[PDB]
Amino acid sequence: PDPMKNTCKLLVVADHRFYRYMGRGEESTTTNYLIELIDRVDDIYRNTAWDNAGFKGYGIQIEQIRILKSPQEVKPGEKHYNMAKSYPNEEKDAWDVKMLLEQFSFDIAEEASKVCLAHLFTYQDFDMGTLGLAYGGSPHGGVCPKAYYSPVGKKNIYLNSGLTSTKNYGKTILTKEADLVTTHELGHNFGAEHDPDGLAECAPNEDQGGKYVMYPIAVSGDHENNKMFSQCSKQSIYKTIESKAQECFQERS
Ligand SMILES: CC(C)C[C@H](CC(=O)NO)C(=O)N[C@H](C(=O)N[C@@H](C)C(=O)NCCN)C(C)(C)C
Ligand SMILES: [Zn+2]
Repeated sequence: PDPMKNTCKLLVVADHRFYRYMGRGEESTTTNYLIELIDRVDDIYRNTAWDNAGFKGYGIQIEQIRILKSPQEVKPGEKHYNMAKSYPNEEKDAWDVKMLLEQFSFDIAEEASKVCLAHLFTYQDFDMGTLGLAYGGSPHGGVCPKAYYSPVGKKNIYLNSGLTSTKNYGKTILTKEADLVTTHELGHNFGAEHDPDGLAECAPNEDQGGKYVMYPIAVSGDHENNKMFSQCSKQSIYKTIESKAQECFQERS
């Protein structure tokens, strides 16, 4: 490992929904929540030996927190990830998750080009229990801005993005649950795909420590494996880190 290039610096964005419901309309409350969540997530990453030996000490740190206090004013037919209304169906509490991640990536493009990753934190009840989404580890994108020309957007967007919602089934999720959502989404950004049932080593039974963080079904941080990366995730992420740390990782602050 290169200690000068072992940290993925993040642009963290709190939308108006997050500011109102998680921040309780306060900047200090909003930032403290995020600083603490990223730091606990960083502990999981930093302590992971990607090759099961000495390839450890890789993590994440916040470079900047953008705090959107109020909804983004939009012109008719114009959409923005921070607008007041949900898209495509305004009658719903939440956006369609895939459309939201695409919109966030479009709006944050200039800022995303300058950071290892951009992450959106929101407060909306995505349909059917979805908690987040991210580019990378899909069956392109993830760590280090990779341009994608959007035919719809008519401009380059960067695929170094992800999002976390702390609202699910009409309530705020536990902090131990939110930590796991962000760890999983950043896991995709770091190159990991979902752990498959077909590989017992990567998807253990409840009496064998339970599921790892990359399992497609949400885990409550009460089982032994829930806050850890599987050997499947480690193999995928090890390859990403090897290829990507020299490109955009920085020295730990
Ligand atoms: C932190 C979790 C692992 C992220 C995944 C989505 C995902 O893979 N994002 O990258 C999820 O939201 N999963 C939901 C999940 O497991 N949500 C739980 C909290 C839930 O609501 N379960 C109820 C089952 N009807 C699904 C979409 C599978 C329902
Ligand atoms: Zn996933």
